[PDB]
Amino acid sequence: QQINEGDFAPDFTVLDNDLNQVTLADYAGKKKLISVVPSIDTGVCDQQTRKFNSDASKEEGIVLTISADLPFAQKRWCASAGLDNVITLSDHRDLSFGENYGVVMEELRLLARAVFVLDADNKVVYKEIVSEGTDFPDFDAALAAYKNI
Amino acid sequence: QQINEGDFAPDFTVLDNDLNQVTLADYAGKKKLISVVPSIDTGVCDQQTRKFNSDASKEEGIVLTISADLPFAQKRWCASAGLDNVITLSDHRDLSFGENYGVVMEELRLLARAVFVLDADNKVVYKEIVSEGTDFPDFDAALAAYKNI
Repeated sequence: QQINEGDFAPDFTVLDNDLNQVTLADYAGKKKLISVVPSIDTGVCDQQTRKFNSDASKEEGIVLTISADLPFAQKRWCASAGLDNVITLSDHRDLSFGENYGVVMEELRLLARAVFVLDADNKVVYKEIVSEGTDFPDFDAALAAYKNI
Repeated sequence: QQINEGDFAPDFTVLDNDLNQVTLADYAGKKKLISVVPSIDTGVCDQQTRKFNSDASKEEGIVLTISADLPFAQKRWCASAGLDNVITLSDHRDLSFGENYGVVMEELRLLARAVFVLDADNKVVYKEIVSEGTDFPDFDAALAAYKNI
């Protein structure tokens, strides 16, 4: 479905690294920067995940990384990066998040590179679906929208 | 839906680590030991993959590891293991292999731990689906069936 800035963000069901079900309500009351990647096991998506996590204030809100990687890959990625403060969530089972946010690459069954910023009421205050041929998402614009809440 | 010993091996379409499509015909004329795992990023499935690849003679035939891991996870796994001869194939897009061979855990969208041994005519000469609550596949029985072809 198509996400528009100003709308309230739809809910979704994804899996954390321990296979617990996670929904948007698990981060109630917080602003969210949602960084969506095709796979954390590719270099550009690795860099995108690290930069949003290091540059966003995590005492201010939450940075979620969502992909169709299996939970097992996301857990192993965090361990190899040596990072215990990074949230990774897996949309592999149902593409609940991908379908609700309009970011499924259907022929690949992977999620498109994308960034959403939600305020603490889950109003969508920023959206980028990264265009083809673009090197990286606009980190600064997304970080500014997240910081401005 | 159900493959039994004495049945013929179904076709499948899966992805190699470079996202090329791979089918049963790519292994024509060889016998096959097909090791199916929920995820190569879990220690038990890592052990199962290493054991079948080390113990099976690879110039009598082919050892295939098939799972719903993304190709990127399988590619990284082979690189980090320093294992450039180990074939891993991803069923993530379609569950083509899992559905054809009756080994999808539908509630998880992961493949059940299982072993199929195919002779060079693609007769299934041995099959095990590891029951829940059993520690490991019967490596010795599967390897003996493969050696005896």
